[PDB]
Amino acid sequence: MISYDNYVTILDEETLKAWIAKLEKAPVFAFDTETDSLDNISANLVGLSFAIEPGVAAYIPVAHDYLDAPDQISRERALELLKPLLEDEKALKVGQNLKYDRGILANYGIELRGIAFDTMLESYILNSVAGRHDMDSLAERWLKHKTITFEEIAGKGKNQLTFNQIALEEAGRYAAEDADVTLQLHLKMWPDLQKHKGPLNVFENIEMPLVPVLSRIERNGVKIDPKVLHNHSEELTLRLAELEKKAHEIAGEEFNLSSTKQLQTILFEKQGIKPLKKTPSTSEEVLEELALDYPLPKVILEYRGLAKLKSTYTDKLPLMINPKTGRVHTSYHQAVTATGRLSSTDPNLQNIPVRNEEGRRIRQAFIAPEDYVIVSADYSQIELRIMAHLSRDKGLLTAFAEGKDIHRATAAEVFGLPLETVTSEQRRSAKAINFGLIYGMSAFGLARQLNIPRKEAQKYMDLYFERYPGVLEYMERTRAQAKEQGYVETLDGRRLYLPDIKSSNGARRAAAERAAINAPMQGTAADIIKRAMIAVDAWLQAEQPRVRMIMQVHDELVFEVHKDDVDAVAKQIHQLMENCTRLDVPLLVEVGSGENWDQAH
Ligand SMILES: [Zn+2]
Ligand SMILES: [Zn+2]
Ligand SMILES: [Zn+2]
Ligand SMILES: [Zn+2]
Repeated sequence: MISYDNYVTILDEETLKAWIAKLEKAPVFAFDTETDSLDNISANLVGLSFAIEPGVAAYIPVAHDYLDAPDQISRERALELLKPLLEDEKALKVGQNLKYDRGILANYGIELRGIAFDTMLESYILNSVAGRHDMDSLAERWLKHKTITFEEIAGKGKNQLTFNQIALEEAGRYAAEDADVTLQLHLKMWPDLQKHKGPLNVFENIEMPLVPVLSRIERNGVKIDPKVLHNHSEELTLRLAELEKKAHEIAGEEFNLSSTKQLQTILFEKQGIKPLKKTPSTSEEVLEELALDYPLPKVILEYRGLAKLKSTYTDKLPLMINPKTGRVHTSYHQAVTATGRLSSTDPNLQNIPVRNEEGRRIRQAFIAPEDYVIVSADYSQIELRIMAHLSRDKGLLTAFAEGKDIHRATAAEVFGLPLETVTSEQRRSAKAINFGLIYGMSAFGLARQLNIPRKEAQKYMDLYFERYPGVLEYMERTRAQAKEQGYVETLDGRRLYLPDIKSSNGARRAAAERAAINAPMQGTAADIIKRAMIAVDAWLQAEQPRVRMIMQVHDELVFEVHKDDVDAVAKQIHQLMENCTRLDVPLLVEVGSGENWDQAH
């Protein structure tokens, strides 16, 4: 194991000062904080750990307060001695998920600068899909060393200990090992991150600079009106009771709204075709098929939809209000998606229905504080613009070039008719293709979304490829380079490794190919969105305007802008986002404002 002999436990200033001096001259050093909580805004710093060299690390406990805890350097004294080093941009730090530590120090008025390396992001850029990018998985994968787990020193369940309760030396082993391991992981990973300029560029100019901006976004939080969320809940309880009555009324007797059990014996037993509807789902939905004429399945649909949304947002959100800030602080995960896109949880802002009335009501509960307004800056169909560029198709490119609706423009070409006369059915068909292309969907899968027969979908696709040849070429060239080199890249060099590309397996290899076409567009959107965040944050930081970047969901950045600054600020956000990112993709940023996220959205 790791004993109390491996790492020093700093209990006196003199020794801390000695270490600080060595740290000032180290080329890089692993830094890490221990706290009494995962909640960043309310966590108290319990200790700090540093690693100057592999095997040379220390734990500085400052707030262990269990029964008879030995004297420790006070948190304040330790922080005033460490502050210059932490605030020195020239002092390069390495750490596992530094976003977290930057916030903790910020709880003490300390601005963690020199956030050079994050082993989590190191691991993520090298290969996003290689596995989990947490330190335990990292240590094992790269160093064949199994780190002391948090559960090993803290325990489990409700009776788990918070860091300040753990014995100094136990805390020390765990803490100092993390710092040590982090530095080693960096030393193994950093050299590798250089074998390829692409990943290197992404890591250096996209992922790393994003670290403190995510911290800032998460910590700013978002204002949610619990009252509105509650009224919506009550009302929803009423709509569910009514919708259930409407179901019982359409048929006879009572029943749960559970298919393949209660519905089959009702829906098809009163005429309809035997197969149910898998809640497999976004391809086969016999419930909404019947919905265009049959009334019952349509209400079972709307019932369940509201049922999920209520327990998930209406009921959960108010419970997420942080007592300290009175705001909701979402958790962004920077090293989770295969494509490089930021994901979000507690709450998962992306799963809030976009085109739906209830989802719209959810957003209304995201409000701007007094004298501020919510401002939504969105990249209009960036993934489709990226494809226009990646496919070098004069047609699409010109469509975006002259501000025409690419879905109507696409339909006007596929079906061959004036742009003014393209009907809604045509536009919806062209749209299904356009968005079907990004996800690399097969002609049969396109038919499943448009309700047209197979080969009619194919007829639409061949016509598309004929009118938009460069799209097929891009698609063929990407599936090609995916097999040849086992991965695809984004414009910035971000890589998605496709291990099942030459799978010899049917669907598994098919998925790898879909992923091959998709990732370059999704990944590029991801990079751009990240570059805009860094760009906008830099301006926020440098110019200190009356604005807070509060969210990032899908392809939009949401802020709180002071009501009297809305115009100047919107002109400025808009320029940063579409002129200070990639100058190659034809970008457009839709900026909107309102009293809440829905109005600005
Ligand atoms: Zn940490
Ligand atoms: Zn740690
Ligand atoms: Zn998109
Ligand atoms: Zn513009």
